[PDB]
Amino acid sequence: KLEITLKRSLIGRPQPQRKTVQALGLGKTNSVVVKEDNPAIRGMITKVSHLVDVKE
RNA sequence: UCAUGGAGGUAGAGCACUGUUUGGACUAGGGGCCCUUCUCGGGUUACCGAAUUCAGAUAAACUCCGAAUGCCAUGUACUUA
Ligand SMILES: [Mg+2]
Ligand SMILES: [Mg+2]
Repeated sequence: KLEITLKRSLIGRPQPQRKTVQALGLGKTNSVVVKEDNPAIRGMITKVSHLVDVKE
């Protein structure tokens, strides 16, 4: 598993990034999510790594 | 989002066509000095010169090529509304 925290804002960020975030299950900043380590999920990571911190 | 399959001819690159073009080889032909002379045909001139050909450049309306992305979808994948 891995822990996904939303540290940057979505304001000024394109809707693809926003939708990736909402699909990860994130809302407000400094919000935490715990997910599996599927490559599907790692793709959402690698599309929004600039907004996110990942822990395992 | 991941995987998979696809249309598509952009960026770039390239010259395989089309145009634009540089240098060289080489020339139909035009101009002159003429030899002549029914100026017929030659000596021919680097004074030009269609084209042809070798190498090298160029292209929104050129393409032998050709991505990233984006798009169409499929899935049981994994989240989410
Ligand atoms: Mg170009
Ligand atoms: Mg073009």
